[PDB]
Amino acid sequence: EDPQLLVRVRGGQLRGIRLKAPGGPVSAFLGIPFAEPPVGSRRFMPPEPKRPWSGVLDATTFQNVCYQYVDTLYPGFEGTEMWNPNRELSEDCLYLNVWTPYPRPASPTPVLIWIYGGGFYSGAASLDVYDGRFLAQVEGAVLVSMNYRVGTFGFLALPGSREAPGNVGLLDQRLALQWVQENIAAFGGDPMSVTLFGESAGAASVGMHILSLPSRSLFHRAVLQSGTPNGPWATVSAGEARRRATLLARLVGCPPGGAGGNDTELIACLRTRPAQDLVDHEWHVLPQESIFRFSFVPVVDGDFLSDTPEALINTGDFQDLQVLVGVVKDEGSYFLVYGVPGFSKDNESLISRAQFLAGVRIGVPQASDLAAEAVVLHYTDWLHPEDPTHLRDAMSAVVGDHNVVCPVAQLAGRLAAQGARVYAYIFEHRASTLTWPLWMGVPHGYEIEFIFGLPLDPSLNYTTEERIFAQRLMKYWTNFARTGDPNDPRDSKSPQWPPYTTAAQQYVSLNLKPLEVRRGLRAQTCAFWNRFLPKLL
Amino acid sequence: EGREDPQLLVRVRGGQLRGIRLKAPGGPVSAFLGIPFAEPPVGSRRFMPPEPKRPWSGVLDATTFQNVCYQYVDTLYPGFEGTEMWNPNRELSEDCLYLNVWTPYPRPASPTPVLIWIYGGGFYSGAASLDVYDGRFLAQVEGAVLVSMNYRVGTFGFLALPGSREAPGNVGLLDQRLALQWVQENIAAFGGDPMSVTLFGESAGAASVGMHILSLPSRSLFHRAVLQSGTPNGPWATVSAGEARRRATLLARLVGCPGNDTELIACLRTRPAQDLVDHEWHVLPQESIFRFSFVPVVDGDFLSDTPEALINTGDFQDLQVLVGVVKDEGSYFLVYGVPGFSKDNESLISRAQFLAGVRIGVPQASDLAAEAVVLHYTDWLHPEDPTHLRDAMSAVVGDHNVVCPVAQLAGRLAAQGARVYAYIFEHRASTLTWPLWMGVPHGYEIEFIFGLPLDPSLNYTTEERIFAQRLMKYWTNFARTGDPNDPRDSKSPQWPPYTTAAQQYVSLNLKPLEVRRGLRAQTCAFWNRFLPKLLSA
Repeated sequence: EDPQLLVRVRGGQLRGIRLKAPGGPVSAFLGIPFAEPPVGSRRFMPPEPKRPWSGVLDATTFQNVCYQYVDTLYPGFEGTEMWNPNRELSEDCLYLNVWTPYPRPASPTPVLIWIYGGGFYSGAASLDVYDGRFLAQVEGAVLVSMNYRVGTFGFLALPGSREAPGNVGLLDQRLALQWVQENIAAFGGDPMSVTLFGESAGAASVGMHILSLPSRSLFHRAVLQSGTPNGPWATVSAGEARRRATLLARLVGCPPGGAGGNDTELIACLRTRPAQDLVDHEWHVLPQESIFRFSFVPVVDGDFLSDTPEALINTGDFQDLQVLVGVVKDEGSYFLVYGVPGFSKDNESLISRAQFLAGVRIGVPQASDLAAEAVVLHYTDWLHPEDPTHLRDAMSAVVGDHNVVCPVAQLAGRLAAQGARVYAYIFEHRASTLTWPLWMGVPHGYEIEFIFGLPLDPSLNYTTEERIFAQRLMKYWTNFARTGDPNDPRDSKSPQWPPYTTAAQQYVSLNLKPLEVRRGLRAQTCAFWNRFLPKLL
Repeated sequence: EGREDPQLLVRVRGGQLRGIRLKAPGGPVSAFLGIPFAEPPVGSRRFMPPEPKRPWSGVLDATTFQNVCYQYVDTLYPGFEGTEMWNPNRELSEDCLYLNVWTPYPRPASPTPVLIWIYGGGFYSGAASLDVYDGRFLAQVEGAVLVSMNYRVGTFGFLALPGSREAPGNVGLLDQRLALQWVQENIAAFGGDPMSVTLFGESAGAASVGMHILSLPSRSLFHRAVLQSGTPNGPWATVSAGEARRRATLLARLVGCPGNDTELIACLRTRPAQDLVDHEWHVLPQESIFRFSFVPVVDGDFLSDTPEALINTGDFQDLQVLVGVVKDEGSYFLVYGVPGFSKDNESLISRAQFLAGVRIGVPQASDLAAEAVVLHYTDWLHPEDPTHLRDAMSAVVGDHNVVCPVAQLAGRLAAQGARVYAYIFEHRASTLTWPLWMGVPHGYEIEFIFGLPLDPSLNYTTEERIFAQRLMKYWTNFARTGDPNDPRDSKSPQWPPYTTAAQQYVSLNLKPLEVRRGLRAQTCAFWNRFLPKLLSA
C-alpha cells in the first residue's frame, strides 16, 4: 500500500502502479477517466466531464482504445502492427495516462502532454512508442497522454447541427488539457508550464489548440512533429464535412428512405448503428482516389476554428509562444505502399515514368491536369527523366513535400513573422531496428521512439550510439518544455540550435553527428507549393 | 592585265575580278572583297527577292568592302568600343548586296573546305565587313576558304505583306541563299570545294543558319552547320504571317501610307530609306528587349511551317551541327531597356525592378506565366538580394531567348538523327569593355573563333592567342570532317557528341576541354515544356 501511488484528484482517489525504468522506478497512473463515456446518445457529441467516483479507482492499467479502423495491409508485420490498437476497441475510451518521477517531484515540474497521430482515424495513447516512463525517469518530466475520439466518432460533423457539431475529437483533447490544469499539481506537475507535443495528426491537433482561443489558456508551448493545422489534409470545409457525413449516412441505410430531415433525424439513425458499421464505410466517402487524405478530420466550423487555419496563421498574434516544429527525412515514403501502383515494402519499387504520372494524380488528388503537369515537370530530374530510382524517390518527395514539409515551412514562417519564437529541425536517423525496406528511408513516426527514450531499454536492441542519440533528443524536448528553448545551458561550442526566422530560415539536422545548422527548408520547392500552386487554381 | 599579281585575277560566272594580297600575322592571304551577287535591290526592287547579278564587263575591282545594307546605327554610348564595334564601317546604302572571299596565298592547288559566315544583328543590323569577321586568319592559319555576304536587314530585308507579290517577306534570307548559290557555282574558281560548304553564324546569323537547315531549297547548298547563340525556333527569330502583316501595315501608317497590298507597298517604295529606319522600332506590340520588328516570317514558302513544327517532324539524317551559347546570353540587352541596368555601375536592382524586368524580358507572358518565371528564378533564401536579382534578370532573358531554344534545338536534332556537338563559351576577353557584371555577353566569342588574337598588335594575352588557335582548330576541323576533334591528337580530351541520353557538351575556356551534362536541363524544362501550356490558359 504505497502512498506514492495514491493520489486524490478532483473526482476522487486513484491508485497508480510502480513501473520500472532502466535507471530507477516511476509512478504511473494509467486509464484515468476524464470524461463521461461518449456512448449511446453521446456519440458525435462534445465530451462532458467525468462524474466523481466513490472509493479508490484502479489506475494501474491502460484503458480501452477508441473505436477505429485497424490496419490489415501486412498482417503480422511489425512495421504496421506497432501502430495498431494494443487494447480492446470501445467507444468508452475517454481516458488519460500520467507518468511521474518516483518519488513524486518535490517541486512543481514542467508537464509534457502527448497527442498521438493516426490521420484522425486511428491511434491510441497506449502504444509502446508513447511510453512515458523514460522521460519521467531520466528527465524528471511529468508526462500526460490522452485518448481522443477518431474517425466518425471523433470527427463526423453536420456543421450547424446541435447533435453532431464536429471537432469533438479535438474537444476530447481540450477536456484532457483542462483536466491537467485542475489536477496535475496533485501529481506534482506544474499547471503553469504545460507543453503540448504531438506527431502527424497529433501535430495538426497541437496546431489547432494554438489557433483556438479557448485552448490557449491551457498550455504555454507547443511541439509539432511532421504535421500542421494548415495544408491539404488536416481540415475540411463545412460543405465538404456535410457531404461526407450525409454520404456515410446514406451508405449505412440512414435514414431508411427519406432521406434527411433534418440533421436531428439523420443523427438519431446514425447513433443506432454498431460502431463497426460506421467504420466499414469510413473509407468510401473520399471525393477522389488518393493517399494522405482521410475522411473524417477537423472541420472549419466557425466555432472551434473560427476561420481556415491558413487565414488564422496569417493574422494571428503569437508573441508569447514558443514552438518547436520539424519533419523527418522521408515524410512521403510510408503512404506510397497504401495505394500507389508500383510500390511495395517487399521489392525496391523501382517505378516507370507512367507509374510516376499516375501516382501524382493520386498524391495530389485535387490537382487539375495543368497543376499535375507542373508537379511532374518540377519533380522530374531532366538529366535522368526515366531512371526508376529517381522516379521512385520523387514520388516519395511529392507526397512528403505537399503534405508535410511545405506546410511545415509555411507554418514556421508565419509563426516567426508574427512574433512566435520558433525552432525547426529535420530528423535523419533511420533506426537500426526498422523493419521497412531501405528505400523508404526515415518514414514519419520513426522518430517518436527516440524522443520517447525507448533506446534506453537495454532489452530493445538499439545500437549504443542510438542510446546516446535518444538521450540528446530527450534533452532537447524537455529543455524546450522547461524553458521554451531546446538548447542546453551547460554546454558549448557543439553548436547552438538557432531560432527559425523568415530572414535566415535556419534549422538543424537531428542525427548521430552533432547538430548541423542548415538554411532554408526545401525553399525553392516550397515556393512552388506554397506560392505558385495555389495561383494555378 | 600584264603588270600585276597573277594570283589576284579570278573569273567568276559574271566576269573578272581583281583581289588584293593582304598581310596576316604568319603570311599573305588573298581577299576578293565586295563581289556583287545580286542586282542592287533598289527603287522598284525594294522588298522584293534578289535577282542574280547581271554579268559585267572588264575587270571588277574587288579590293575593298562594299556598302553596308541600310540600317539603324546605335548611339547609346558614343566613343564606346563595346557598342561601336558592331556599327556599320562602310557607307549605308540599299545597294548593298555584295559578298567577300578570303583564301590562302597562293590559292590552294586542291579543293579546300569552305566556311560561309552569316553575321548577326537581330535582323535589323550587321555587316560582313566588321573587323571581328576578318577572314584573313582562318584563311592564312587553317587554309580555309571563307566567304561572307551582306544581306538586307530591317524593313528592307523583312517587311512583309504575306501573300502579296511585291513584299513576300524573308527576302533577307533569300539574299543569303542567293550568295549560297553563288558559292556553289563559283567558289571552285578560288580553290574552294563546293561539296564541302559549312554555314556558321552568330545570333540572328545563327537563326539564319537554322532557317537554311529547315528550308529545302537551301539544303543542297551546304553540308554542315554551326549555330552560335541563336536558333530558328524560339521567341524572337520568327513572326506569324498575321503579326508580320500587322507590323508592316502599322509601319506604313507611321510614314504616311494608307484593300490593295499593291498600293501600300508602292507607297512604301517612294519613302526614303531613313524614314523606314526612323520608325522601325515603333511597331512592337509591347515594350520589350530581345524582340525585333522585322524578322523572318512563317510564310508557308521559305518556312513551310513554324520552326518548332519543322524541328519536331523533320529528318536530320545527313546533318552534322555544332551549336552553343556564351556564359551570359542575357546581360547585353538589359542596358538597352530594363530600368535599373547600366554599363556604368554594378546594376544592383530591387525586387520591384526585377518583377518589371520580367514583364519586359518576357513580353508575351500573362500575369500567371510571369509569376511563374519570377517564382522560378527567385532565390527564396535571399529573395530581396540585389546581386542575385540582377543576375537572375540576366538569366531569364538569356535562358528564354537563347540557352533554352538552343537546348530544344540540340535535343530535337539529336533525336532526328543528326550529329550534334554542343558548347558553352566561358572566356571573357581580356580587352572587353563592358563591365564585369555582364560576364561574357553574346558576340564576344566571335573574335576568338575568327582568330583575332593572333594579331600581335591587338593586346590579347598569350593564353588568349593559344585559345584562339584551339577554337579555330575546332571550327575548321568541324567544317572539314563533321567532327571538331583532332583525328590524330587523341592526347587532348575528346568533345563527345550531344545526345538525348547523355546531353554532353563542352566548356570552352583557357582550361582544357571539360565535359558537362545537361544544358540548364531543369530550367529549360520550365521554358520548353511547362511554359507553353501555361500559355493555353
